Amino acid sequence: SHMCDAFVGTWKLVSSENFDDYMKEVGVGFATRKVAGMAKPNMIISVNGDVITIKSESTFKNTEISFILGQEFDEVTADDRKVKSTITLDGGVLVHVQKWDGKSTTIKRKREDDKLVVECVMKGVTSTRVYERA
Ligand SMILES: Cc1ccc(Cc2cc(O)[nH]n2)cc1Oc1ccccc1
Repeated sequence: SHMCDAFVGTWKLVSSENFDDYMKEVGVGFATRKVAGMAKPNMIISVNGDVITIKSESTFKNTEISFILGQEFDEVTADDRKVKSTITLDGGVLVHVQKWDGKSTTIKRKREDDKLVVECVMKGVTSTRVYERA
């Protein structure tokens, strides 16, 4: 057993709050906000050795990142930002920082009861997205 066992699996979005406002704060344009905000992604998390993979599959976009904790990587986000990302585990929470154009946003993933809760923060704006096992 290891670091991220409780995250591994296939998860489906069941609720979202304030995501349009988060996307506005990030700089996502109108059309992308509308289509992205409609999506009901599945999130697939797996681990092989030290490499964690997070896939997001939806009608909007299919994305995949693979990474080692603490080791920076280049990421093209679903809204087409080219960012430098670093993901760490802090007290059982996966903390994903993205940097681009002198800006920064943090995405936290945590297990709470049977859910996987995703908190996205840009400056003062937070969005909460709740996923359940598929
Ligand atoms: C533009 C954008 C910003 C932030 C995140 C962070 C996040 C939220 C979540 O539920 N998983 N990851 C995702 C994203 O794009 C997508 C939106 C919907 C479906 C697929 C991709």
